[PDB]
Order: sequence, then C-alpha cells, then structure tokens
Amino acid sequence: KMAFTLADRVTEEMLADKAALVVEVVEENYHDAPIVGIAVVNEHGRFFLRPETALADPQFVAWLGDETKKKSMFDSKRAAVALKWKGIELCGVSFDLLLAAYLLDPAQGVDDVAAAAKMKQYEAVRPDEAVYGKGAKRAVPDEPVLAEHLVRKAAAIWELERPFLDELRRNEQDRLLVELEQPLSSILAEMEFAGVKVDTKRLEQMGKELAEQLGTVEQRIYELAGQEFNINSPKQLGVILFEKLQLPVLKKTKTGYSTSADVLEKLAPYHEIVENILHYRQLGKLQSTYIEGLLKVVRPATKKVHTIFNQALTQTGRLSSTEPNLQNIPIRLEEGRKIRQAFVPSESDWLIFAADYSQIELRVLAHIAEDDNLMEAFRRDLDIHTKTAMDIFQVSEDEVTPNMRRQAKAVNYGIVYGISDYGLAQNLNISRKEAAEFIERYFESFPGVKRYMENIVQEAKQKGYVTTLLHRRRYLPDITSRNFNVRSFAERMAMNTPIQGSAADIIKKAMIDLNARLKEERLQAHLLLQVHDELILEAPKEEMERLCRLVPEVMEQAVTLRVPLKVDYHYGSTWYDA
DNA sequence: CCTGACTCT
DNA sequence: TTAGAGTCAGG
Repeated sequence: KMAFTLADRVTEEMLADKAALVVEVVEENYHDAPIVGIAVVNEHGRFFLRPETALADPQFVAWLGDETKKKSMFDSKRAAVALKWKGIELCGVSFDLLLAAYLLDPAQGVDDVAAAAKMKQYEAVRPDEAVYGKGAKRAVPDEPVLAEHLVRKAAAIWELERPFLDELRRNEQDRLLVELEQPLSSILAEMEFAGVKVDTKRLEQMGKELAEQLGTVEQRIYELAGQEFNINSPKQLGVILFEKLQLPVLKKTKTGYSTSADVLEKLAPYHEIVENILHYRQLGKLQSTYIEGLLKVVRPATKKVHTIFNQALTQTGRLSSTEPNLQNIPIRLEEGRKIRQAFVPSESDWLIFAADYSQIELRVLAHIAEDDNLMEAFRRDLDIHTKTAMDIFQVSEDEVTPNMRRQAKAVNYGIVYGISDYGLAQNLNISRKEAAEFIERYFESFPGVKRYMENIVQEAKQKGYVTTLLHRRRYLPDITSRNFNVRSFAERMAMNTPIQGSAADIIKKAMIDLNARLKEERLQAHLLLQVHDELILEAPKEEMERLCRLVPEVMEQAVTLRVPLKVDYHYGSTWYDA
C-alpha cells in the first residue's frame, strides 16, 4: 500500500535538499550498463522517473551533482559509476545502506535492499531477484511494476537510514561508515571508471608463444604417461597417477584422489611426470585466465580493463576484485610475472608507481598483542623471519642457514593463520615432531602473542564477536560449538580476523588520506588499484620524485601503532617494471 | 551448477 | 589438521 507519482517530467519538488535516491542498474557488472529507472523519495512525496527523461534534464543533472543536495542510497558506487558512463557526476551521497548493513554484520551477505530491510524487520519491499528473475529469465518488468519496485526500495532506504545509523552509533561504527567506508566508495568509483590500460599486442604475442609451449609440455606428459588424457581433469589425472603409474595415495577428498600441488610436489621423487604436470597446470592457468580471460574483458576502443572492487563482501573488511580480478595477477614465478608487462600507463610519458606495506599483518600482531620481543624486533627493524629462526632453532643470527629462515617464515605467517603442527610439517615437508617443537618454541619466545591468541578466543566466546582497530566487527556464533572442527575453525577466525581486518582498516584510511593529498597538491597522479597491502598508481614521469616522498609517508602515517609501519615503493614503464 | 585446480595478499 | 579472496575447465 504505497502511493507515488509516475512522472514524465522533472519538477522542482523532486529536487529537495534531502532524498532517498535509486538509480537502477540490473546488470551485475555496472560498467557501461543501462540505467533502467530512477526513484526519488523526499519530504514532498515519492517519484519515479524514466532515465531518458531525467538524465537529459539539466536541472536533474545539476541536482545529481550538487554536493549540498544529500542523497541516501543503497550501493552508491554502482550508481556513481553507471552515471559516470553516462557522462554524469553524482555527488552529495550522505548515507549508503549497503555499507551500513555490511558493517553491522558482514555474515548476512546483504546484497539488496530487501535483505537490509530484513535486519530491521522492514518488509514493504521485495527482493531484486523476485522482481527481475534469474539467469536467462532475467528481465526488466513492465513500467508500472518496475516503478513500484524502485519506489519501494527508495522508501525503504528513506525509513531505514535512522534505524541503521542509530545501531551503528551504538556499536561505535558510525564514524567507520561516514568517515571511512563512504569516502572510500567514491575513491573506488574513480579507480574503477579510470581503469588500467592493457598492451594487447604484447599480451596476444605472449599468448601465441604460451600456446606453443603448453603444446610441448602436453606431449611430454603424454609420452611419460604412456597415454593421452585430459590433464585438466583431476579425475582422469588421478587414474593415471594412482592407478596406472601406481604412485602412493597421500590424500583423498570427497570426490576421489587428491592431485593438489602440495601432494604432487611430494610425489616428485617417484616419477618425473609430476613436475611436468605442475608446470602444465601453471601454464594453462596463465593461458585461460591471464591471457584469454583478460583479453575477453578489455574494452577494445580504449584497451582498458575496468574491475569492480566489492567493498561489502569479505568477512574481514578487505576488498575483493572482480571481472577481472586484478588482485591476483601473477608475480611469484618469472614465467607468470611477465603478464604484468601487459599492464601499462593510460597516457604517453606516464609511469606506473607501486608501494606496499612490509609485513603489515605482523606489525599489527605486534601492536595488538603488545609482545615485547616482536615489538623490539620491529623497532630495530631486525629481519622478522631471522629473529624467529634464532628461537625455534635456538641459534645466533649468524647460524641461521638459508633454509632455517625460510622455515621460520612459514612459521611466522602460519601462526597468524592458526597453523597446526601437522600443517607446518606438511608445509615444510619436515618431521611433525620437529614441526611441533617449532610452534612450541615460537610461543615460548613470543609469550605476548601466545597470550593474545588465548585471550582473543576467550573474548570471542564471551562476546560472540571480535573487532578491529577501527571497530569493524565479525560475529562468530560457532565459537562454542561442541563439534571440534567447527569450533576450531571459529577459534582461528577469532585469532586472525582482528589482524587481517585491522590491516584492511589501515590501508583504506591511507587511500583516503592519499587522495586528499593528491587533489590538494593538484598532482595528475591517481590510484589505479589496491591489492590488500599495496597501492598502484599512474602519473606523468615528472611526478615520480614527488610520489616517492608522498605515497610512502601517507601510507606510513595513516595510523600510529606501537611499532613503525614500513612501506617500499618502485616505479617503471609497466606494472612489471614497478 | 559444484569441485578442485592455480592465482594473489 | 593454515586466514581472506576470484576464475577457470571439467564433470
């Protein structure tokens, strides 16, 4: 039961200084996607507008871009970017119901207004899926039906703003929404719309050479196997390895024999076909994903790729990156790393600039756990992987063999992922008795870190959630489960979430601080990408000297911890060279 | 459509 | 029996 005006022209009363606004984009990937309808709810009434009408009306465009005209929305970044593709600027967004719901409880997986409304028992709006349908049936409904839906979403947003802000304020998360997530949303919109330029001539040539190489390795595998088979079928592969070649079975999953990389690496001493298969699967992923999959999403006229940074998805406060994912481009092996030669500046005589925090999660552990030894080591900037090696091996720094340090590495992060003796033994391919001693020795050497792990788990049990430095929360209702596996997993989330989530908080603030300094100083440099603990920029070559000063400082000063934050940086002609 | 593989932080 | 993610081919 809800009255509204199905308008055929914009009127002055639609342009009030406070409104709920819906700019509807049905396609999941909102880059260059149709806007199918608009709804406005304000003190004067409820209005639906056809986009052809509204977006061509100079007063409505003026209103959209007037920062003093405040809009309440759901997923304002989607709207903002879709409008950028329509050549229209959206300003004055004061409340984003998507981000408010996300901060209240990321586990709800809220991704439409109806799901947010459910959190406050508000039911006068339908789910998007119920209106548009799914898969090949997905379609925009008849105008009267669309209009009612959009108007109901706007009225829900209108009514839900205060209840959500009130609950955020109670949680000490109001400033997290208003001063961190909402400002970041605008910075992400800019980054997404800018996109990253791709050197398609180079990428296509890499793909042509890769196809030939894959072919060679493929035939070698068939030769070694005595038979052709589909290497990319774990099922067929399992028959070859474990039935035909009779290699030991080290692990099974629900569907059959495991052929995971960890497993195959341990089989290398039995047959040379296993190293070839590992190489083949690496090369094939390069081909399928970073050559072919990437070329599929390049906008041909501009040679740019435009990712979407999902800001309201991860359980810890990280971003994710989709279609394409530009946060998992290869780097570890030179063979894959060369993909980065295809990512280039968007203008002649510009360069790529990349800065990353060094061991931010470990410096966060040090802060939160107030562990003296760990804090001391970072204060002197003693190498952290060598410090741990000296303790779990019980030797002086000058006795830390190359492999001892690398063994201490995986212990160092492994502790922050809740690693068991079994897992550490499987990782380093070492004695499980020794793996247990390594862990034992670590926690006796970093008693503060040990105290934290015990304390944070007890807190999770008492409160039902854990929190980050800037008051992000994660609820862990399974932490008291009687089931060992369920409970143990939740305890590891209790240990890790405050650390990963705090590191996310810090880089988000650094992004907001950096943008502000860039704009103030009128630098042409701008952000392209965030990769969890790294920021990627492009800028004219003349600005490198400045950025070498500005970017590391901003990132290092974003928060003040009990240990220093450290940032490394490099630049060059392609992402590879940075 | 899910599973298991490779990719990153 | 190691935290958080996305995309892919195969089944």
